Amino acid sequence: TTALVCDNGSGLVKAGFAGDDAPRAVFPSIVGRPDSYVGDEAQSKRGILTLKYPIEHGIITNWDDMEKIWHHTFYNELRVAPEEHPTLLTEAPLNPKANREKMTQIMFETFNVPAMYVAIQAVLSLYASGRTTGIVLDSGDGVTHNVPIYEGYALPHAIMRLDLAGRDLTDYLMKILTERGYSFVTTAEREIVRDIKEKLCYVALDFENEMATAASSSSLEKSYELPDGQVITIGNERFRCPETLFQPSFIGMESAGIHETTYNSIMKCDIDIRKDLYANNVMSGGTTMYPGIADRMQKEITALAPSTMKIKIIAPPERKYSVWIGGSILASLSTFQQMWITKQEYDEAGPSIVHRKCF
Ligand SMILES: CO[C@H]([C@H](C)/C=C/N(C)CO)[C@@H](C)C(=O)CC[C@H](C)[C@H](C[C@@H]1OC(=O)C[C@@H](O[C@H](N)O)C[C@H](C)C[C@H](O)[C@H](C)[C@@H](OC)c2coc(n2)-c2coc(n2)-c2coc(n2)/C=C/C[C@H](OC)[C@H]1C)OC
Ligand SMILES: Nc1ncnc2c1ncn2[C@@H]1O[C@H](COP(=O)(O)OP(=O)(O)OP(=O)(O)O)[C@@H](O)[C@H]1O
Ligand SMILES: [Ca+2]
Repeated sequence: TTALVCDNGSGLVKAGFAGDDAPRAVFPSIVGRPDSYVGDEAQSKRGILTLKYPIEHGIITNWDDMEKIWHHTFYNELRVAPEEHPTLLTEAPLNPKANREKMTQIMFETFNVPAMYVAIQAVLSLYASGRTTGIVLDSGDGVTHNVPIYEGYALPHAIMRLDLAGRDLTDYLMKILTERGYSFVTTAEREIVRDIKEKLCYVALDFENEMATAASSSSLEKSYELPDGQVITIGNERFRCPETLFQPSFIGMESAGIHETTYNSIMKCDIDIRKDLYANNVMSGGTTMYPGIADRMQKEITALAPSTMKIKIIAPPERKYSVWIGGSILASLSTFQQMWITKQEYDEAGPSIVHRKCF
């Protein structure tokens, strides 16, 4: 009867049981066809399968394939009967109301859960840091958000979204390396470049200075052993790739960078709470894992913020799993149990009960 927590991401599903300290199931958010394969099944049968991604920039957009992902989660990964477990699902900031209603309809009508809830991902990450007030930078495979939160609740009018995250950074590195004369095209090759990104990339504190260092010495060069044993060496690509988060123009996007969106979000909030936001900037998601990113954010926010405001960037080491962990905590609390949408409540009112019980 333990509650389930399923954190639905653009790139990865993280799922498990409330009270656990990490998700037991982490698998790609992919459905593959030459009947259909889900997750690891679809990844380790490379090439001959075309892939669909049911979650696009954080939002569920292919509902039938999303049902396959949920089926795979319950039955293949966790080995549970959904009808025996309250289930907490996560959603993106600013998820449409009709989307949350559809998630609810599916959980009750398709999976026959006894109870469910939908929580905002960035909010859960803040909780996982021990806070109810702060501003989260959540950046994953598909989307980046800035979400200011006060006394446990997101401030929707101040949320910012950037459709630039980990997959765009992998694609950019792939482009750079393809131009330098390497062959990286297939989905197996995408996996290699993702790995190079994750192992060798970092955020420069000062991008101009770092470009000058790389132009004058070999001290920033790092090597990477490909799957056949041949070696690739990169230098300034290491920091040019994630610099895109700060300078989206690198991939031809007109948007403000993540430091500017963070500041703009704080400036949309009541002046009386900004001190608390500046002192509680929490990073969440895999794309915040780059070495150097917290220090860079600290500098850039300091440049924009009023003088002497204490700026604090919190970068939890567990931040690849922060959203999930926040859900695990929330769903375990005694005070939360009154908050579940029960099947009875859903029968009484319908799927639109979700607006009165969730955000
Ligand atoms: C009830 O919800 C309301 C409101 C109605 C809902 C609003 N929305 C959803 C809005 O969108 C909301 C305002 C609110 O109260 C949310 C509260 C937050 C979930 C959260 C609650 C507190 O919860 C907390 O403050 C969370 C923090 O605990 C501590 N005690 O500070 C987490 C840590 C700092 C880090 C981890 O220990 C670390 C990451 C790691 O440690 C080994 C770890 C990984 O998994 C976990 N820990 C884990 C999984 O389950 C648990 N931990 C768990 C299960 O229950 C507990 N912990 C209980 C902890 C006691 C805490 O008090 C100190 C707990 C009350 O506070 C930030
Ligand atoms: N060490 C790392 N350095 C840089 N990027 C990383 C690292 N580890 C993981 N990533 C990237 O994090 C992304 C996955 O993060 P996460 O699980 O938070 O995203 P998601 O929830 O699937 O997506 P979204 O939140 O955008 O919908 C991938 O793009 C992955 O390459
Ligand atoms: Ca996510």
